[PDB]
Amino acid sequence: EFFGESWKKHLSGEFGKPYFIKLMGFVAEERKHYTVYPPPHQVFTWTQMCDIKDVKVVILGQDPYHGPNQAHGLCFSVQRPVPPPPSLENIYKELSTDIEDFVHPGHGDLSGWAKQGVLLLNAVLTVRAHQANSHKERGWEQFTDAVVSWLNQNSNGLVFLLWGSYAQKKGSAIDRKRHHVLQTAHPSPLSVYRGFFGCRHFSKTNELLQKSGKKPIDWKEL
Ligand SMILES: O=C(O)c1cccc(CNCCCO/N=C/c2cc(=O)[nH]c(=O)[nH]2)c1
Repeated sequence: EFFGESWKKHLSGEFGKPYFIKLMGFVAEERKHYTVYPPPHQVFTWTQMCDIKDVKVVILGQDPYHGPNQAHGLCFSVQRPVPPPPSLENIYKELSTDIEDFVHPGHGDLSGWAKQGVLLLNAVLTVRAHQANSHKERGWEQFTDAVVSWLNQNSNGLVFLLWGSYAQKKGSAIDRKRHHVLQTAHPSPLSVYRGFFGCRHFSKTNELLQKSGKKPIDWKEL
C-alpha cells in the first residue's frame, strides 16, 4: 500500500532477508510503546514521488526529524505548515544565491523536487519521538545501502549530493565515472560555514545533468 511499485519491483529482494524481517519487527514493537516518526504511511514517501527509473539526483540524509509533524519520508523536508528547520533554511539560503531566481517558497515541503527525480533518502527511515538516532543500527542502514547500491549499478549519470561525513561514507563506493558525486559540509548551522555556504551544488547539479544528456531540475518548483 505504502511502497511504490517500481521501487518494490527492484528492492523486494531485500524483504525476505533476516535483517529485514527483524527490522520490521523492531519498528512494529517500537510503535506499540512509543510515538515513532514518520507515520507508517510515510516511511516510504521517497518511493511514491517518482518512478525509480526517473531518479536524476540523490541527496543522502542520516536520521529522520524527530519532532512532531516534521518527518514525512523525504530527507530535510517538512510539510506545510511546519516551519523549515535550520538545516533546510540554510539549504534555501544557498539556493537563493546559487540559483538567481530562486526565492524562499514560504514552506519546507520538498515534494516538488522529489517529483522531478531528486531522491531525498535518509539512511535510517524511522526514529522514536524526541530521540535522535534512536533507531540507528537496527536494519535500516543495510536496506538503504541496498537502495544506493541498486541506483549505482542500474542507473546512469546520477548526481549524488553528499553533505557531511556520514553521507560521504554512505556514498563512498559510488562509480565516479558512471555517476557524478558532489561533496561538502552538512548544512546544519554548526557546519554550514565549513563549505556548504558557497558550494553551489544546485547549479552544478544541473550542469552535470546536461553532461549526462538530461534536463535540469527546476529548484524553484516547490
Ligand atoms: O537552524 C539554525 O539556526 C541553526 C543554528 C546553528 C546550528 C544549526 C545546526 N545545523 C545543522 C542542521 C542539520 O539539520 N538536519 C536535518 C536532517 C533532516 C533529515 O531528514 N535527515 C537528515 O539527515 N538531516 C542550526
